[PDB]
Amino acid sequence: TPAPVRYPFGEAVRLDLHPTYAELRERRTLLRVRVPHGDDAWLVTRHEDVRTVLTDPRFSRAAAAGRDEARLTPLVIRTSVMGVDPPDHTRLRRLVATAFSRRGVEHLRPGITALVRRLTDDMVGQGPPVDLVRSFVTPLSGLVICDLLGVPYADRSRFRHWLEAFFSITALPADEVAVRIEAMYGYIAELVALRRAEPTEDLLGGLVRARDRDGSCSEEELVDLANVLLLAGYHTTASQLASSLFVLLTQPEHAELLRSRPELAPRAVEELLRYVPLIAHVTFARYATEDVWLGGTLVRAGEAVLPAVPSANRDAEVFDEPDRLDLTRRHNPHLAFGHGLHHCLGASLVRVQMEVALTMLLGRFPDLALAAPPDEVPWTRGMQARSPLRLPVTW
Ligand code: HEM
Ligand SMILES: CN[C@@H](Cc1ccccc1)C(=O)N[C@H](CO)Cc1c[nH]c2ccccc12
Repeated sequence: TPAPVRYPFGEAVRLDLHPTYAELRERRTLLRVRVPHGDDAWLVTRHEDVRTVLTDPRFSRAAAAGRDEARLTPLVIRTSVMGVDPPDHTRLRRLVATAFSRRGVEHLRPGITALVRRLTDDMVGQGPPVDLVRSFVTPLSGLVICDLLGVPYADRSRFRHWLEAFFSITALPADEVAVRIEAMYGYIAELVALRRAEPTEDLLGGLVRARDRDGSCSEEELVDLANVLLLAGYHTTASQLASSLFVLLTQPEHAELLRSRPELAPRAVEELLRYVPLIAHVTFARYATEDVWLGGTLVRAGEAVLPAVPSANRDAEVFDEPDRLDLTRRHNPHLAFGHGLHHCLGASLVRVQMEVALTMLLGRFPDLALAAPPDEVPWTRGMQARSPLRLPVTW
């Protein structure tokens, strides 16, 4: 194999993609790389190629649990349904699929709408400037994931310390990663226990009933599944909505487009998912289980592949002018939610939260503008997802 290049190519800066990704797409080759932790891997960068590795059966995600997973984090993270192949993946997803369907999530829109109203009610009285990350983006995603799952949002003062340890690359040392992670796995266990004595009318309550009277999941599958849903809803969604708000407030000709044309919103939400590079670098690695050829490379059974999803979302062979934001694109086959088997489970819930919050922010602050130069806005350094630390605005 070729000499392995360091990966990452550098810290992810704001929302800029490193130039090597585009050259790799043009080269039509995988790149053998050397990551901060785990085995070496092949970096995958073309929309066509990232689709193959995300979902082809010959590329396994279970096979990486019996390995020191190529990865960017110090510790291997438990990814629940995201770390298993079928039939374990089937068995487990079916337990949460109906709650996260488009029809299932449509019922949450009246209350998501009303929260966005109560949150925007408060910027009005508070007055500029407002930190949109603190006063809006985090209360919205944080209160909508906790109310669906059953986690007390009023418990955020203890478990949002622990959520950062799952997303750290260089922000925390590995000993502080290991300890916050077990703090979280013991807070989840607290909640599972409080519901065998006191059944709840929430997603966690229904998962505990599902392990107890059906045995449809082991107890660590139970606690992992619930650990991962609050991971994704409380922080991954806030990152994307905080970064989409950066893209509109710094390219303010697109905020003016969508504000004058709110019917664009479902298209505007999709393109903001294609165009924002939410994943700092790569998604979860897969290991070949037999020999697959792609990207001018015979990947042998047992080798890793790292899918660089943000790069696939700029593939000129799929997206006309992929580096220009076009909030009005009609067909958007982006991979910002994954592809095939592991396609993002809260897809519909991210969309609804994003349609509502963008429509009302733009509708209700028609001259909303950043209260700093775009480059004076601070960004998450060392983290697995990209996000602005604060987002001061005025109107
Ligand atoms: C803007 C916010 C989000 C983004 C960008 C996002 C992105 C993704 C992506 C790209 C994948 C596929 C990963 C891969 O194959 O490597 C994925 C899988 C998944 N996502 Fe998220 N997600 C978001 C919010 C959420 C929310 C709110 C939930 C649940 C409450 C969620 C739960 C999941 C689950 C459970 C999986 C694994 C599904 C399976 O393995 O069948 N995500 N997500
Ligand atoms: C290489 N995973 C990185 C990058 C990433 C990948 C996908 C989405 C967002 C960000 C990460 O931050 N992963 C975070 C932090 O561990 C956890 C996570 C994100 N999506 C998940 C789905 C199921 C279980 C866990 C997760």
